[PDB]
Amino acid sequence: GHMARTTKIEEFYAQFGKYILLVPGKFTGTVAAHDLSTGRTLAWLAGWNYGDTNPIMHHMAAFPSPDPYKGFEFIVNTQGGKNLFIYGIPTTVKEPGEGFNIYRVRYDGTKFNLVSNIAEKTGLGLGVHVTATPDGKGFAVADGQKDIFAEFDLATESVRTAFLVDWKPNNSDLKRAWLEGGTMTITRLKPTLPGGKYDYTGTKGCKIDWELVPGGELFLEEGKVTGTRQTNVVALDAFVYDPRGRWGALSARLPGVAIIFDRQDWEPVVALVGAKGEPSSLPVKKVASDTWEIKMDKVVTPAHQAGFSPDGKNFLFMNGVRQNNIMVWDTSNHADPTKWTKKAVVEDPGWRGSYPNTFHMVFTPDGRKVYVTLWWPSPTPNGIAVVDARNWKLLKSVDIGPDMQTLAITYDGKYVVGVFSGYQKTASGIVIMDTKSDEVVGILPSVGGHHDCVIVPKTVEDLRCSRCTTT
Amino acid sequence: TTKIEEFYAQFGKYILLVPGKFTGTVAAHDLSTGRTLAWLAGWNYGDTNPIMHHMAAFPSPDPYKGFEFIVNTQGGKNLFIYGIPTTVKEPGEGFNIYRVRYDGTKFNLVSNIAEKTGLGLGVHVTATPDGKGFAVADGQKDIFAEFDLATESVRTAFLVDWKPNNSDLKRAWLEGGTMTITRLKPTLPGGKYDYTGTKGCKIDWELVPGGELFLEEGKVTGTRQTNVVALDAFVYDPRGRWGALSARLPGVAIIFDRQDWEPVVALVGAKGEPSSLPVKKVASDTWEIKMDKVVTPAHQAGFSPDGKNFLFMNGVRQNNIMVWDTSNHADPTKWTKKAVVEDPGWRGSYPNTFHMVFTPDGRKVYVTLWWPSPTPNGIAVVDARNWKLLKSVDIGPDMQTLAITYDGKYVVGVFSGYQKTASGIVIMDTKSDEVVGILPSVGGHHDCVIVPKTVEDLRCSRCTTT
Ligand SMILES: [Cl-]
Ligand SMILES: [Cu+2]
Ligand SMILES: [Cu+2]
Ligand SMILES: [Cu+2]
Ligand SMILES: [Cu+2]
Ligand SMILES: [Cu+2]
Ligand SMILES: [Cu+2]
Ligand SMILES: [Cu+2]
Repeated sequence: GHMARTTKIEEFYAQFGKYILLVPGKFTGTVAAHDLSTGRTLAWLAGWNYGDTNPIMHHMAAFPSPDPYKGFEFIVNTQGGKNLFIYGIPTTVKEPGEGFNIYRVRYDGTKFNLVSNIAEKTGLGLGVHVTATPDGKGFAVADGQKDIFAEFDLATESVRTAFLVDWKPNNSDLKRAWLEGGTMTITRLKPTLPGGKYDYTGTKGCKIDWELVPGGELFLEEGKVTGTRQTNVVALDAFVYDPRGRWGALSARLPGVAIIFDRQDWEPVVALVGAKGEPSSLPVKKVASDTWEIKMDKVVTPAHQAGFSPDGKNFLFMNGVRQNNIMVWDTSNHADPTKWTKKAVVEDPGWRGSYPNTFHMVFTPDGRKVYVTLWWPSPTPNGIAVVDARNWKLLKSVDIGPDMQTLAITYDGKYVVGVFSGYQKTASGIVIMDTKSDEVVGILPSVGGHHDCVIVPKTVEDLRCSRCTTT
Repeated sequence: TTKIEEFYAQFGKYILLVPGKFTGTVAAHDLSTGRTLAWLAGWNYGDTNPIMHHMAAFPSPDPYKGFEFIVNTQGGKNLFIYGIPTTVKEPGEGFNIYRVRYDGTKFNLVSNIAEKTGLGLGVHVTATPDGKGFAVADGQKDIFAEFDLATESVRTAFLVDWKPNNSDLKRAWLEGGTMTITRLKPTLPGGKYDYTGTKGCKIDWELVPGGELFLEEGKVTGTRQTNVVALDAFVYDPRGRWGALSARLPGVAIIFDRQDWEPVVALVGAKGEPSSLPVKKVASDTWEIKMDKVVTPAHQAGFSPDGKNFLFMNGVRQNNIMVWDTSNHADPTKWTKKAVVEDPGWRGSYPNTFHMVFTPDGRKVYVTLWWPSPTPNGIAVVDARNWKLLKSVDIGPDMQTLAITYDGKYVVGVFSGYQKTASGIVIMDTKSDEVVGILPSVGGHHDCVIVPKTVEDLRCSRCTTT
C-alpha cells in the first residue's frame, strides 16, 4: 500500500495560480524562469555562452509587468575573480575571469534576451544584492568586497548616485579591528572616466580577494581572508527600500549597521545599530560636501539580512554569529528616520550557538507574518522560521534541507516559495510552503546554487513583498 | 492544499541523470522526493565551451550511496548553431570525455579520458552490456572507440571515410560511393592518439536533424564535406559479442565483432533496398563497403532488450522504422529485414525519430517525434510485437531523449527548448500512455539516463539504444 496509484501532478500546480519564479544559479552560471502553473521551465540563459568566463550569477530583481507570461524584464549580476575558489570545488583554474557584470534581461514570451551589460556601460562592477525601487523604474546594487553601492535609472541605464563606505578601526589588530570600534566614512563618488563612467569594472576596487560567504562574516578577523585593505572592510550587502518612498537602508555586515539614506538629496541621515543592548541608532555627521562619518566605540556582533514590512512601519535587521536574532525598529515616522527606535527583538533558546543564523525573509502581503530562513553549515538541516510580525514571537520552525537561501511569496499571499542550494555541491531544490497551515507542500528539482529568487510582479504593490523592500 | 507526496510516491527509488547542453551542467535528481541530489558545472573547472552532450551510467549496487558515469562535450562552432546571439569569436575546442562519480553527497570529477587517451569524441556515449566499458562516437570526425573503464584505456578505435562516386556535393551520397573503415593506432608517445579538441573534424558542427540536406546544399562549412559519413552511435547487442555503428549519411549500420575487432556486415536502412551489404577486408587494418546509391539517410539505431530485433530509423528521403530479425546471434550476415513501421503523418525529415526506449518486456518501444519550432513535438508509442504505431502524444518544444524506470512503469524523458525556450522533465505512465506530469528543468539536455542497479537494467538504458 506504500506505492501510490497512478497520480497526475495537475492538481498540485493548479493550486498555485499563475506565477513565474525566477532564479539565478550561482556556480551553475544560469538564470531561469519557471511557470508554477504547469511545471515547465519557460526559458533559461547561460552566461558563459555569451563569453562571460566566470558567470557566478548572484542576485536579481524583476520589474512589474502587466502580463509576465507575455514579457518581463529583470536585472541579474555576477561576482568574479577568486570567488570561484571559496565553495570547495576542486577546480585547477589558475586565472579566473574578472566578472562583476550587471545584466539587463528581457523575457519576450518565448525566450530570454540579453539586453545590455550595465556594468560595462557605467563602469560599476558590483556583485551583491540587486533591489528594484518601489516605482519599478530603477534599481540598486551593492558590493561587500568593494563597499560601493549605486542606484541606477532603468530607462537610461545611468547612475543616479554611487557611494563608497570605508572603515577606520580603533585597533589596527585584525582580530580586534571591529570589536573595539572605528569610524565609518561615507563618500559620494564622482565618475573619473569619459562619458561620466566609473573606474570599477571587474575586480577593480576590491578590498578583499573574495566575498564573506554565508555564515562567514568573522573569517576576516580570523586571518582567513586575504586582501590589500582587510581592516577597512565594512561588507556592504544591500540597499533595501522603504515602500512608502524617499528612504533606503544600506546594510553594512561587519559593523552591524543599517545606514538610512534620503534618495531625494542623496545623503545618509542616521545609522541604525543592529546589536541587542546597543542604542537604536547613531548620528551621521557631515564633514565635507561629499563626505559623512559615523563613530562607533565598539561592534558587538555582525548582522546581515535586512527588510521593511509592506506598510513600511517596521524595519528588521538580522544579527548573526555573536548574537542570532531579529531586531525590529518602529519606523512609523516617515518624516524623520532619526526618530526610528527599537521596538522588539525575536530570540530563541535554539539560536544560542554560532548557528543557526536568522537569514533571508519575506512578509505576507498583510504584514501579519514574516518567514525567515535559518542557515547552518553542513551537515545540520537548514530550515524556515515562521514569525508573528504583530507580536514579534517565533511561531514554528521547519527543517527543509542543506544551505537554505532566499524566500519569495505569491502575491495573493497564499504560498511561500524558497530555494536551497547545497553549498554549490550537494542537494538543491525549490520548496513551496502553504501560508495557512505553514506546512511544506512539496520540493521541485532545481539545478542551481541560487542565493536569490523572485516571483515576477505585476504591479508596484507586489514589490512591497519582493526584492525591493527586503533581502 | 495539495501536497506532491502522492505524486512522487508512485515512482520507485530511481535517480534521473541529465546533461545540460548549453547550460554546461550535469545533474542527478531523486524521483522519489523531488530533490536534486548533486550537480556539477563544467565551466567551474576551466572547460571554456562545456556543451555537456551525451552520457551513460554504470550499474551500482545502491545508486543512492554512490554511482559512476561518463559524460562528453562538443565544442568549436557547435556553439553557433542554436540561434544564441553570442559575440564570441573563438569558442573553446571542447570534445572532452569526463568520468564522474557520485559519492552519496556530491559529484567528483575523476578524470578527463579524452586528455588521457588523446581521443576527443563528441556524439553518443554508450555503456557496454557488462557495465565495465563504454563507447563514444563522433560524427564530425567519423571516429568511434570502445574504452575499458577500470584502466581508462582504449580497447579499439576506428575511422570511417566516404569516397563519393560523384564529387558534386549535392550528389555525393545519392549516387553512392565507397565507405572505408580503418583501425587506428596511436601516433603519439605513451600510446596516445592525436585527436583532441577539434583535431580530425571533417565538418564544423554535428549535422542537425534533416541536416544531410543542408550539407548537400553547401550550407555546412568544413575541410572534408564530401568525405563525411556522420557516425552517430555504437550501440550494443545485449546478448554480447556485437555492436552496431550507425552512419547517418549513407544510412548504414556497420556490425562489428567486439572480440576480433573487425566489421562483419553493413545493414542498409532504406525500405526496398537489401537487408545488408558485405564488408570486404582490403588490408590488415582496412575494410570497404561499396554502395551504388544511397536512397535515404537514417539515424536512431538499437536493439530490443532480448537482442532479437534491431531497429534503424530512416529519415529525410523516407521516414519510417526499419526492423531486422537478429535472432541468429552466431552470424550477423544472416540478419534480415522483417518489418517496417510507417504512418501517413511521417514523411520527409520531420518528425525526426531520433531517440527511443523499449519496455523491459520488449512489448512496446517509445520513440521521440522531433520537429523544428514551432510545431509541437511529442512521443510515439509503437507496438514492438506487431510493429505498428499505436498513439502519438504531444509534449512541448524540442523533444529529446527517453529513459524508462527499470520496473517498466514510467517513461521519463526531457525536452530542451532549442536551448532558448521551454524545457522540462516529462513523465509518462506506460499502462495508460498518458503524461502524469512535467517537472522543471534548467537544461538543454540531449540525453538522460536512470541510474541502473544491474547489468540487466542496461538492456533498457544507454547501451542498447540512444
Ligand atoms: Cl559486454
Ligand atoms: Cu505498499
Ligand atoms: Cu545578503
Ligand atoms: Cu550570496
Ligand atoms: Cu543568501
Ligand atoms: Cu543520435
Ligand atoms: Cu536528440
Ligand atoms: Cu546534441
